[PDB]
Amino acid sequence: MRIILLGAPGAGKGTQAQFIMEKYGIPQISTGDMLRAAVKSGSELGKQAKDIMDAGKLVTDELVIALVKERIAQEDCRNGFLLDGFPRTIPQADAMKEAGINVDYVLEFDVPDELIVDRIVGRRVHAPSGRVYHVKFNPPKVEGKDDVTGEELTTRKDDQEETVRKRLVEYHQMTAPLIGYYSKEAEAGNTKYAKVDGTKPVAEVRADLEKILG
Ligand SMILES: Nc1ncnc2c1ncn2[C@@H]1O[C@H](COP(=O)(O)OP(=O)(O)OP(=O)(O)O)[C@@H](O)[C@H]1O
Ligand SMILES: Nc1ncnc2c1ncn2[C@@H]1O[C@H](COP(=O)(O)O)[C@@H](O)[C@H]1O
Ligand SMILES: [Mg+2]
Repeated sequence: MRIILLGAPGAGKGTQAQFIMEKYGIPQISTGDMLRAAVKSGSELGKQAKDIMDAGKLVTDELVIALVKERIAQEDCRNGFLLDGFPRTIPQADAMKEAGINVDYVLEFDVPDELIVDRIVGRRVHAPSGRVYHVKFNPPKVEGKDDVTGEELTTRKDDQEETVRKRLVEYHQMTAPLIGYYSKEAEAGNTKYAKVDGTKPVAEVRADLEKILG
């Protein structure tokens, strides 16, 4: 199974990708997690992307496309994969299309801009792994600790109010047009398209997705 998750920053994509990975056994391919992993490892990619990300802007299409193409050529993606935060622009979607890469499902996460800024305030992450929590809506079992390692949680650098509002403007400008892009592909029968109400609690969005994916 091949799946694309669409939605504004903070709409709940990474949270729901982990259930899909658990249930259907396909790797979560999150370009944000890979880029942050590149920073964590000190790679040349990490050196090129760090300042762009901190500014809340999008990394060059050509770089992220090469990143994804190498990632999905790996053996754990042979039987499917979930794309989380990619494609992010029309050129990234056309690059995948011209490469012959079709996906089975496109899932849009619908969340108003107003909830997102308040939501991202309480976002806490196990920075090594990228596991994501919320202090109110999806807390860890132990306040301030990762459920798996017991390591202290942190707050992403780009999750401050000002950066989050920069990211939302980039989303509506560059990314929101992918809604019509993959709706057109679905009408041509090249994928299934579905939209979920991301304002609901995590358990209800999860249930909604299970009905769609089976
Ligand atoms: N259905 C929900 N209701 C309320 N809060 C949620 C819901 N789903 C996820 N969250 C929380 O909102 C925050 C954003 O979640 P998540 O990281 O999954 O969004 P995202 O789409 O991956 O954002 P980004 O694109 O910035 O990575 C997290 O702190 C998460 O715990
Ligand atoms: N597909 C992508 N294309 C360009 N930049 C990306 C992409 N995915 C992630 N990024 C960068 O990584 C940041 C964090 O991604 P995310 O965690 O998905 O919100 C984004 O704000 C961009 O700077
Ligand atoms: Mg995410």
